[PDB]
Amino acid sequence: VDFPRSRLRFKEKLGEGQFGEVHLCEVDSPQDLVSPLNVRKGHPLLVAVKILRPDATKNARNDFLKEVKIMSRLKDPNIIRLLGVCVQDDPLCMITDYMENGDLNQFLSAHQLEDKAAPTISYPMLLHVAAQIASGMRYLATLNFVHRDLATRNCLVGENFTIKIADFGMSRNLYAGDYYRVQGRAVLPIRWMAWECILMGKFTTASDVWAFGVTLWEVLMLCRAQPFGQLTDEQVIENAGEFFRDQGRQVYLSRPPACPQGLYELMLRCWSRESEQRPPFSQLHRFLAEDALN
Ligand SMILES: O=C(c1ccc2[nH]ncc2c1)N1CCC2(CC1)C(=O)N(Cc1nc(C3CC3)no1)CN2c1ccccc1
Repeated sequence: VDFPRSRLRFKEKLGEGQFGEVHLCEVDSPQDLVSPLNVRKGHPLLVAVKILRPDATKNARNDFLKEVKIMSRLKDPNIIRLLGVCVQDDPLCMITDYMENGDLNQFLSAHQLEDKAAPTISYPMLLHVAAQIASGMRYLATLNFVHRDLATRNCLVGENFTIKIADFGMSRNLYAGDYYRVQGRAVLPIRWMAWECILMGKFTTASDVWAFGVTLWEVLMLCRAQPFGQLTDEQVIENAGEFFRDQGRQVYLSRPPACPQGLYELMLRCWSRESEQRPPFSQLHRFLAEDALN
């Protein structure tokens, strides 16, 4: 059942993509449509809508139709959700919740750790942000779904520090420095990648755990610094080789200022050479949710 396209009212542009756009839209007369949405009375219902340009290539339309298939199965509080589609006619549309605070890298960058002595954020809230990401990945693991590009730039933030995992792709200018590009090869977020992904292209739930470790390091750094930021792309790839050789010469991300040694030891577990020794997301969530409880 197509969402009624006529009820979508443009407001502003959230994203310029290569073959489409993401727009912020209001939903005209929202009460008629509620079954999958929830709207407070007398307030504007805002949604994000990904629209395929109606003259986009056949390749682009194919990729869009597959993304609809993938999005359709995602049903978890910490993964973005498909509210509806308009695909029986053109332009093809997907609809999702509006997350008013944008991506998590930009959001956290504007905050400082609160000073007990005295926009800020507390240590327990940082853990709450991290645990929501772990819960989202826990869900994806039960689907045997491998993300392949977990990073704070790919998470969205709503009200009250709620987090949802997304996947923007790798084309945004703002994050060009986070990807390694070689002609004729896949574009690769090497600073977030397990050693076996870099050397063999093997992406698994276990390499998603490695990437979660880096993502947790980002959060505890308040997104103030790039992983391995003082090293070149070449040195990061060479480091992957040192994990393989296993002669004690591989290096790790350092402990953030806001990060206690216990939590750092969890990050190091996420970066275990052997993929089967890395913790499952069910245990990562538990650790982080306990600590954030008090
Ligand atoms: O530009 C934005 C954006 C910016 C600011 C915003 N604030 N509030 C909302 C919002 C949206 N994007 C984020 C959402 C987006 C398009 C890019 C996306 O990363 N998609 C692919 C995807 N795959 C997965 C699976 C791994 C879980 N999750 O997402 C699909 N997806 C999307 C967007 C709109 C409707 C339907 C899908």
